[PDB]
Amino acid sequence: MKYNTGAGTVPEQLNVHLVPHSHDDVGWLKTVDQYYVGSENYIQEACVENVLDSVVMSLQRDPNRKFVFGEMAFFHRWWLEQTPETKELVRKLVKAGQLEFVNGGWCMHDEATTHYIDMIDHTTLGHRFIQEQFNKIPRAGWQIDPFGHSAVQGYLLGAELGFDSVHFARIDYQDREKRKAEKSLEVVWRGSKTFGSSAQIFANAFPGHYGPPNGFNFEVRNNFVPLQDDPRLFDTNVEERVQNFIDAALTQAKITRTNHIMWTMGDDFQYQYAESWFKQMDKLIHHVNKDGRVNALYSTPSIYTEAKNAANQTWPLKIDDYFPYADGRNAYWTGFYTSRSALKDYVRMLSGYYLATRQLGFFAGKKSTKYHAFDLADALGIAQHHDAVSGTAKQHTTNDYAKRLAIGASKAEAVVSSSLACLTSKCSAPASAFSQCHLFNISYCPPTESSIPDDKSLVVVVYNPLGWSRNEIVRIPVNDANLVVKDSSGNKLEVQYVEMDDVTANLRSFYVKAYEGEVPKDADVYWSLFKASVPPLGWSTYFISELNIGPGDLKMSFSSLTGQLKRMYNSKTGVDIPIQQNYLWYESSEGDFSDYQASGAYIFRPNGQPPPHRSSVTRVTRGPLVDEVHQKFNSWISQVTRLYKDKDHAEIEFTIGPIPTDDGVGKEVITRMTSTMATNKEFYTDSNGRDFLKRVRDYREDWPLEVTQPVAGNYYPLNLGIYTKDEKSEFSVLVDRATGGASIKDGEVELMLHRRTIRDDGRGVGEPLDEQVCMEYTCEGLTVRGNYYLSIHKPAAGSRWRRTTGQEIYSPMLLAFTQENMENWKSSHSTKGIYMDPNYSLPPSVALITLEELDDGLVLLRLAHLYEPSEDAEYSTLTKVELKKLFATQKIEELREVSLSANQEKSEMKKMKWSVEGDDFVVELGPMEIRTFLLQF
Amino acid sequence: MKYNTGAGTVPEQLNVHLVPHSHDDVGWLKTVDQYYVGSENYIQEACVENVLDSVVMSLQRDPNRKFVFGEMAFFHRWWLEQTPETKELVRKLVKAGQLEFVNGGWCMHDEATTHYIDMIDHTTLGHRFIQEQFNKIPRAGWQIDPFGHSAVQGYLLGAELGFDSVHFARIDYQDREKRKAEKSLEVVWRGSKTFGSSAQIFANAFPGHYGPPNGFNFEVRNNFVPLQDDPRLFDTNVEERVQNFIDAALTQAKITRTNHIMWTMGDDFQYQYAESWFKQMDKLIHHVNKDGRVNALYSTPSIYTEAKNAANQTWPLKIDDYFPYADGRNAYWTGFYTSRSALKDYVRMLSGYYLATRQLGFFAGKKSTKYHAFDLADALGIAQHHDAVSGTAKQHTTNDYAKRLAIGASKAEAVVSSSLACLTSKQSCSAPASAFSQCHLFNISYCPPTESSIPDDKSLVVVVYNPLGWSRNEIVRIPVNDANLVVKDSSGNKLEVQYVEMDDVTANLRSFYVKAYEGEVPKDADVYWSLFKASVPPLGWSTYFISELNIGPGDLKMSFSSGQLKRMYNSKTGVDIPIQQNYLWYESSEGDFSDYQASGAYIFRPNGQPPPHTSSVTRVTRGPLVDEVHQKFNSWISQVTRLYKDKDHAEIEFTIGPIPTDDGVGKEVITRMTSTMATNKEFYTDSNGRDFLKRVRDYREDWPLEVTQPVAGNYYPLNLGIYTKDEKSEFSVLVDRATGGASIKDGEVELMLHRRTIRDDGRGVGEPLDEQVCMTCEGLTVRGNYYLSIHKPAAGSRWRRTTGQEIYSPMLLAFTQENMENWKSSHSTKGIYMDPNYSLPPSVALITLEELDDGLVLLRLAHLYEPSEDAEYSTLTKVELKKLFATQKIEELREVSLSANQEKSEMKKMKWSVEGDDFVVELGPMEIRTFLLQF
Ligand SMILES: *[C@@H]1O[C@H](CO)[C@@H](O[C@@H]2O[C@H](CO)[C@@H](O[C@@H]3O[C@H](CO[C@H]4O[C@H](CO[C@H]5O[C@H](CO)[C@@H](O)[C@H](O)[C@@H]5O[C@H]5O[C@H](CO)[C@@H](O)[C@H](O)[C@@H]5O)[C@@H](O)[C@H](O[C@H]5O[C@H](CO)[C@@H](O)[C@H](O)[C@@H]5O[C@H]5O[C@H](CO)[C@@H](O)[C@H](O)[C@@H]5O)[C@@H]4O)[C@@H](O)[C@H](O[C@H]4O[C@H](CO)[C@@H](O)[C@H](O)[C@@H]4O[C@H]4O[C@H](CO)[C@@H](O)[C@H](O)[C@@H]4O[C@H]4O[C@H](CO)[C@@H](O)[C@H](O)[C@@H]4O)[C@@H]3O)[C@H](O)[C@H]2NC(C)=O)[C@H](O)[C@H]1NC(C)=O
Ligand SMILES: *[C@@H]1O[C@H](CO)[C@@H](O[C@@H]2O[C@H](CO)[C@@H](O)[C@H](O)[C@H]2NC(C)=O)[C@H](O)[C@H]1NC(C)=O
Ligand SMILES: [Zn+2]
Ligand SMILES: [Zn+2]
Repeated sequence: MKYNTGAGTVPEQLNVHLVPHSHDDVGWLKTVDQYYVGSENYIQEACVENVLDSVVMSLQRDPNRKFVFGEMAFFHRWWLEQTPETKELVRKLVKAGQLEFVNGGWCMHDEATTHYIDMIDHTTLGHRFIQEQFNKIPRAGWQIDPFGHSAVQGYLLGAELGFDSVHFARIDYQDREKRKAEKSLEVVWRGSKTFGSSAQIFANAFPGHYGPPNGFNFEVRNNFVPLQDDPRLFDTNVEERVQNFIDAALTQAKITRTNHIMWTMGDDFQYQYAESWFKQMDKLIHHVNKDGRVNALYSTPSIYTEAKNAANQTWPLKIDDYFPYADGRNAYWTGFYTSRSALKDYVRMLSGYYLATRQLGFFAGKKSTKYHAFDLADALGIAQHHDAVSGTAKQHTTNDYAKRLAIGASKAEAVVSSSLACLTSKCSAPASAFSQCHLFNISYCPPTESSIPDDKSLVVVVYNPLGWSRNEIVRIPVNDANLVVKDSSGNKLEVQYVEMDDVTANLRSFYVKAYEGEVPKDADVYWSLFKASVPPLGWSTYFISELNIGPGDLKMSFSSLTGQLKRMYNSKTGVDIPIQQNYLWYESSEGDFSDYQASGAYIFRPNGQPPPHRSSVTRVTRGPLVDEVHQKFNSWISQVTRLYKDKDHAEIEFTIGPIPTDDGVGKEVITRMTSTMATNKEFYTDSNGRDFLKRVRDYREDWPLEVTQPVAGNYYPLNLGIYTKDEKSEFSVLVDRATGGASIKDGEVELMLHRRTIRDDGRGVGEPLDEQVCMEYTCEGLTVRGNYYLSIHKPAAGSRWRRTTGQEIYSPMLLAFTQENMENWKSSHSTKGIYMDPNYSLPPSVALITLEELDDGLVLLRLAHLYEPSEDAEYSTLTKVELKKLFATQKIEELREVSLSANQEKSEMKKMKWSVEGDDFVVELGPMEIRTFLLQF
Repeated sequence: MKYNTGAGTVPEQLNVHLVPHSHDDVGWLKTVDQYYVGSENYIQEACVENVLDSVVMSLQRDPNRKFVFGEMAFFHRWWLEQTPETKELVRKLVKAGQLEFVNGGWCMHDEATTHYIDMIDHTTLGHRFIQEQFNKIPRAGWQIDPFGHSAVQGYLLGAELGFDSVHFARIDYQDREKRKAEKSLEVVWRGSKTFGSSAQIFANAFPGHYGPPNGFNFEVRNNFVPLQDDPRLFDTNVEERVQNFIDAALTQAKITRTNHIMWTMGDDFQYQYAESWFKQMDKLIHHVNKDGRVNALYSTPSIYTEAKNAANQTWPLKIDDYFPYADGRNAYWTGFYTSRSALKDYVRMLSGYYLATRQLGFFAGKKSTKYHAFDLADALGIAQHHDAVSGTAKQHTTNDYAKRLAIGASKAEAVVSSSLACLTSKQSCSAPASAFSQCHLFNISYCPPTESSIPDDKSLVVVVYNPLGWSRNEIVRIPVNDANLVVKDSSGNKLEVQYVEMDDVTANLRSFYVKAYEGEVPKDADVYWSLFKASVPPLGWSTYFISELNIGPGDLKMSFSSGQLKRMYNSKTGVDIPIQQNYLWYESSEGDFSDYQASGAYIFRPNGQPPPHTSSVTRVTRGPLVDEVHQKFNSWISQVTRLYKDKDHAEIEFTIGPIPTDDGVGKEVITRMTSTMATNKEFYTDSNGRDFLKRVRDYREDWPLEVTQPVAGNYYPLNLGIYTKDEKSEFSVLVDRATGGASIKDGEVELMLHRRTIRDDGRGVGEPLDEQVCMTCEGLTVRGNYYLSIHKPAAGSRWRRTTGQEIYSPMLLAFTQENMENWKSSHSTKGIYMDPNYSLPPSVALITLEELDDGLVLLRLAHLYEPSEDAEYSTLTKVELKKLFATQKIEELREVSLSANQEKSEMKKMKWSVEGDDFVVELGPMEIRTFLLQF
């Protein structure tokens, strides 16, 4: 028989847009490559190679069929294995619109724990491949699975990508009930207070899930009811299946606006045998349309969106974001804002390093390796997946993520070392030219711990990947107490020696072996500190050879008894608050009689009894470069509070772990900073590191909140920081990794820093969050170390500290080490230098977030304005960058402004119109703008 | 990557022949149509449409890939749904050898409980379709799942089909161990004592199962190890999988002759997503061959056999058959020789009816409907499947089989009625199906056309059609309510009649079963049976008009006590044996301390207790047409022993059921005939109704039997009968349906007639054999006949063959009520389609006569006798086709292969080295000859 599969939409009927899809997690229960090749099916039945193999075969059979695919990490692995004939067929299918890419990033990223730079990076990696191979520009965002949604997702990784729509299944369960009653599941979303309706997007929250209606999952070997329409066979059932379809459509139509609804015909790793789905949908389209009561068609989320836009219809407005997400009264998905803190820091650390690596590679003329096997672009792109950096994957998968990142990091280190060798010489240089250290956090740096030969110095090359001037304390572990530090002009520098401590020494013994395989040499005896001063986008070289604290304007007071913070004050600016800082933990709920929901990798459900709260100072240190207060809170919680020279903030280094759980009680550890500030239930948290959103305790803008979790319901994901304010003071906290934050009482701010549960939370990963480090065999709970940064300012002056320090935290100095005689080094190498015009800086409002060599001589460049319109009187203004002065040693031959993911000419982007309820080479940038360019030299 | 998938065989290496396949049962746990469309997957995950869909897609991708498909019932359903473009692609794939048909019958038939006529019929149905669509002749037989194997399967449904080989997984578990040790899994099999090496076949018993080696099942969503050969991905494992492959190959090579082994790369309903399998096989062929230690290739069973034949090798000989089959110590698969007796009888009845239907349709010029939806050809072909007539399907599937047969039977009944109305009319086709009425529930006394009153001036007209090519006299026995009826022949003479009174057992059956079968309660049980002797020419009709203690009317006499049988003797021939007949039942094992195995639909495992025992005469009847003894053995077992006029045998009618199981004891019911004949552990049973094979109690020719089941291991499948003999007597028993039979003690013969168990036997059907009828449910009751006689040595074979054919092909009765003189005025009361006075020789049966498409007529003649059997009839003979078709003129005649897909003269045979080595149709013993005719 011939089936009428070419149906389109019809004006006077309900139209059911059938959208075939396969939700393909880039790692979760299995690793990425296991998901691809289909191995380890006893863990989960899933093979992406089958999905792409069989979808292509099924699309070829009938030109009216469609399918949407998203995750280029999988698509690219598949593409490279395909014959020239299959590639030709795919080009034909894509050109005809049978295979449409939605999202099109390397992965479907989490929106809570990801930084906007990494979001842009992997989205560009996928989009460039799609543009190059198929001359296609994705128009529909696909966020069907991520656990809540960010403002930046709507306007920046939505509107500004050129997407007309974004689609997602998960919103708060109370919000969903209201949105069904209001028919407000579909909205026009304006995620930027700054850009408003100029960066808006059609946002489609599905009624329930991203699967088909009940009885319309057609995966091979499932117990579905086939449509039997052959009269030569027993038990035809055409009428029954058509009525099944109509019934489900009419139910959806009652909670949806216009005469178009969308069915997401697919689920996790479905379409292993695509024809099993396409057979039934062929028959349903045919027989439903013969019946004619409703209308069915093969469709895509962009065809659906075009239909919704063409309807004469006015749409509800959405502002701000969809955080936090809860799918039940005791199930707030705010635990994963912190889950796997060590992986989250690893991602953030490598993201900064990768930004500097790409700068240096460009300046040194190194060629792109973005699509080579195991490149850092692949590993960091994968790491953005909504089970990866979010921390909601199985342990073995998580280990695989870190293995991939380590491989990419090792390749980046060689690029950085070889580029610095060419660039400082007065590119072919071997990676052996410089050594580098990434284990300063546990005091492990062989290049600086090693004895310096006679008539030689330790050469320290310091590279600054910011477009700003920067001074900064260099802090290296050494074994000689009588070292002299000279700058490049021969001046001896003021140094400070800091003694090794026992907490770090025990970390060093355990973790160096865990990471490298064997025990290191003795815990070095000192840290040597000195202040480096480095040009923007450039380097300097240094030669090394044989109760109250605060060396600058900011001061802290501590109890001499329970050595806890009591006060912060700035002498020069005259801000002064009594403030206490302590460590607590919530006990993880394991459920009860009325609700068995446990706390786990996704969900934070505390017991509801007050968080368990004998600290002592074990050291006070004073010196010209740092004042430090070592605090011991218990045997597994220790902290060093550091006030460094010329730093307008305190650096609070935490060390948490092993979290003891032999007592059978999960523990989720917070730092809490308590003041008497009249914060009036308000607190501010960032969106993917950009806009700050005003959060209000126990309040929701879009629905009348029923309070069920007075703590977990007030946690928000941080990637830059959290701040509060009253009439007199602004209290700001910046993080060094994705972190959950909240204000549970007025004047009080807390960060959740580490979590270990005994139970799984029943959302599919099947594992308690029980991170352990092992060795014969000596296993213990994981220990995390990091910094948070706190400061005080007068109203309207904290903004510039948050933006400036946030960028310095993101992009620290890079240190490169070698041992050579100073005289001979100076005679063969430039010791100070700049790739920009000498004496040029980017404006303090701007950051160079992308500088990267692509194929040919194409260079990708992105500049971001860091401030929102009312943040800083001086910096929240129009500014300019002189690209000629950015690129002093070269001459720009062509400049082309492009879309954020660089797959469109900027001037050719067009926007849909919506009716919404309630309605020289100098680059200018206004607040929050990001501009993207392709250059030729 | 490009994979090197085009490998052939290489001479100096072990060759692994990868044969992709999907074992698709034509009904079993789901119905045929559920298996096809993929519904009810909660019962079993299985969709044949996906198999053919995805296999065609995978073969199209790479011309070196191959796949073999068997069951045309499924292929034909799929074919009718395909587009022109898909049909052309299949034609290309078949023409290229990528898709090869193995077996090619409508199904893969059971070999135990099937009749050779039905095996030929469904096989011709599939082979004609394959030949017509693709111009292909299958060369490899495919019996991978049937539960043991028959002699007729080897020589007739193998060699005589033109197959060079036949392949199967199941043989006896003791026999398999010896064959592994002797490397005699593969043999040259000569299943015919008569034809020997002239009808031989290469028989390949697989090492264990028809699946892949462990770790080489690649079905979508299974937990196999994919071969990961991309170095851009983690965890490449090429070397490991190549070694996995080599290891499995070496193990099989240790028990196989030559440098060629075969992997059956598939299983039940596999290849739902074919590419999952072909991806792995592509990679294995490529990397195994790059490795070079062994050689792998896409192959088929016929390519494999060709390599076995080209090898320098002598092969062990196989004679006779592979029955019975056991897969373990207490697991003889001999229960299904009886299981579902009522379905087995239904199949056998409809087979004989369908033979007569095709005769009459040809004579009346009716058009062929063989490939029409729900035709009897489809229903009877499906019924031969190795879970269908064998009785080993689920109950719901079993009901579906019977539903389909009933649809086909209704269609054939209309063909028979319309055809007879045209053919008996004086001016001879337009006649309506309403012209005649017909009755198929005589067994429960239900025949409205004869029970109803006859109007005045009218007679009950009885047309009697005889589908045998022999003259036949037989007793017509119809249920009537009038005691003063007269029966006149066509000349007007009154015939001798005998009235038999209704009995309570049959009346109790009638009320229940008519309502069950027809949906409505019938009128009062009829008061009498009217009996008269009819005499009909061969392939012709006669017309009759109806209006207003020692027994035996003939030579054969039987003695009973005043109620058990005690003696049979024939005064005229001089045979005389004391013989007792009784009913017993084995108690079904439910497992014991040594072995959990239970008796079930497949496996007969009796309890180890001796069979419990049952008795009184309820009626003795004497008359000129029949003497009868009615016997009640218990409340659920009764019998009528009947000695009819001019019948050289007694006809024993059994009625068994409901078998009571509320006591928790399953029961397997036998009739046992006990004599003092010195049978010396020997007894003879037929092969699919044809050759008789000599069975020896507790003895196996091919291996030294370790006796573990002294009863179940001696059961054999019957489709014609069982007999014994000594120096003085020959004792013969003929069945009316597939039945299990045995001789457990010398001079003793038993039939298993009905079985009801409380447990399943753990071979996959998941159901106790617990048949019930409902409206109110009770265990199923079966009624039927077995036939016994006694003869001098060397003259019982004549009775076996003659009576066997008469049982298979009884008269057809057609009724109408009209005035006798009026009927004779517009109808011929006598007729014959052959020449007047022409008869087929007594040794020959017309087993096929049917109109095909266009003017094409298919004819088959069988010589019924083996060389040893009858001095007069085991001889060369001839049929004159000009006299066979008196009414017509032969324009064209071609002799063809048995399944009519090859010209006979063009068939070629492989040569093997075997250890130990006018239109007149002549027929030698056991020959079957097949012709295509045009008129
Ligand atoms: C003696 O001899 C004989 C010979 O002759 C033998 O044998 C027998 O025979 C007979 C005849 O004669 C037969 O009968 C037949 O049968 C068939 C079959 O049956 C079976 O099956 C069925 C079906 O089944 C199915 O279905 C159901 C429902 O659903 C179920 O249940 C089952 O299970 C199955 O299922 C499956 O399949 C399906 C598909 O197919 C699917 O769907 C599903 O899912 C699954 O899978 C059934 O039903 C039945 O049952 C019944 O019966 C029984 C007994 O047998 C009982 O037990 C039961 O209970 C029942 O009964 C009840 O019910 C009913 C009904 O309601 C009532 O009536 C009663 O009363 C009671 O209550 C069985 O099981 C059949 O088919 C047939 O039938 C037919 O025919 C009649 C007359 O003849 C009538 O009545 C009916 O109705 C029918 O009709 C139809 O068809 C025809 C043709 O055939 C035509 O013509 C007509 O027209 C009609 O049609 C049309 O219409 C319809 C209506 O509806 C429709 O359907 C359509 O569409 C068309 O259009 C008959 O019955 C028998 O079988 C035999 N047997 C054996 C065992 O085989 C004997 O045996 C002897 N006896 C001594 C020896 O004793
Ligand atoms: C099969 O193999 C046998 C074993 O070698 C071959 O027989 C040998 O071949 C020649 C005779 O043709 C002589 O050199 C040997 O005396 C033979 N030996 C035996 C034991 O026969 C045989 O030629 C091969 N081919 C065939 C068709 O038999
Ligand atoms: Zn997901
Ligand atoms: Zn089978």
